[PDB]
Amino acid sequence: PFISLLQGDQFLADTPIPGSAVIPNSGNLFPKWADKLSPTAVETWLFDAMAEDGSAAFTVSFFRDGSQAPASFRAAINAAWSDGTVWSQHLVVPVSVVTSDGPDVGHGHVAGVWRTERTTASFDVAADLSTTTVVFDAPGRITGSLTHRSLGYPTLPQSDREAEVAPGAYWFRPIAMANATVDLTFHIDKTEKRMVLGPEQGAFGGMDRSWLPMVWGKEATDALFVRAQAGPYVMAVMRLVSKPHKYYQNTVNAALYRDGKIVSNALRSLPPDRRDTAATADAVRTEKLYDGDGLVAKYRDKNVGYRLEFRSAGPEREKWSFDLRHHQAWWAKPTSRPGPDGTGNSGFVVEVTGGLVGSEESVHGWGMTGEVELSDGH
Ligand SMILES: C/C=C(\C)[C@H]1C=C[C@H]2C[C@@H](C)C[C@@H](C)[C@@H]2[C@H]1/C(O)=C1\C(=O)N[C@@H](C[C@](C)(O)C(=O)O)C1=O
Repeated sequence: PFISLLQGDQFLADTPIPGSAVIPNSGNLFPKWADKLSPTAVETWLFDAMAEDGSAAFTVSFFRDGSQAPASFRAAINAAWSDGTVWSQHLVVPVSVVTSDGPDVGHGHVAGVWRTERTTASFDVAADLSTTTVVFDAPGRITGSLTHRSLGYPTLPQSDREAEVAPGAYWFRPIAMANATVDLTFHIDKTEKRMVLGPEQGAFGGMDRSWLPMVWGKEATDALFVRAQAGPYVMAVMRLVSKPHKYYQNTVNAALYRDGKIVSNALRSLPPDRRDTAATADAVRTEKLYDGDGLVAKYRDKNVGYRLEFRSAGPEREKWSFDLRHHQAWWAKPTSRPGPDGTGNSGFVVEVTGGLVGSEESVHGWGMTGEVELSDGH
């Protein structure tokens, strides 16, 4: 069994060391810093779920973050209920272990455990990526499980370029789209609250995988996470805008599906003020929305949502445009000291409208966005 076990107080490398390479056509779920963790690296395993009607949403990111040592191991959890309740906590643990069962380190049954030597948070992913299980055992905070049943959407990167969300930085989706179940109990500051999404309620989610050998905050001014479903469309986005020292490089790893077929493999992020028909490659344009309905974000950008315009370089030259409008404020935290330069990290449940450009299509759905703002820097 391949084992990456990070524990104690000597798990950090002395210098930034390289991580292992991208494995083509793989979830890449086994850690890229297997034995020692680079002090500037971050590895992320993300699992989420939301109700098909936006009545509930849940996301957890399992982190190994070298830069925030000693507290490098963390399951960051966010939960939202349609009645307005939100719940956000980190489970900071001293042990993070990931194992992959089988001879092939890129295609084995993976189990991750963020745990004390009481807090247990664990994930389990089938070797064929068909299913996941996430289990929380954190008495007095969160207990229960999340599961994914993959819908089998094409998703895996076939090359280093397809795994990138920016040069040398990786974010992609080992499971693009899954039927999600949730059966969780949260302790609200002693009161308990349930979140239950059964296997036939149309709740959906995915599994995202990321790793970076550099601290990403020093490289970006903007990060946008999206997962949304509207009618036949499923869309997932990780878009980065760099710092001004790289001239606001616009990068993305995104995908649009229609009835489970990938219709935009969007590894190109377009200038937000374009709305043209050029398409030499599949692409997505992310544009902050300020007009119309939607809760206004609180920090640097007072946006009511985001427009996502996907383009296909396929022969039909289709474009799809969706408006993702802030429906429920999920989380909101500063990413800098307050004031005129202040920035933030905001999560929303979004209402989704739109469809194929040039058609009568007008679909309706729900999703989540994570909208991160970072300082422009000296
Ligand atoms: C929901 C997903 C995101 C908000 C990601 C957004 C952009 C990513 C950039 C990428 C390169 C690294 C990765 C770690 C970031 C990810 C990130 O910033 C996360 C994430 O995965 N979970 C949250 C955790 C959160 C809200 O900050 C918290 O609960 O404290 C969070 O802020």
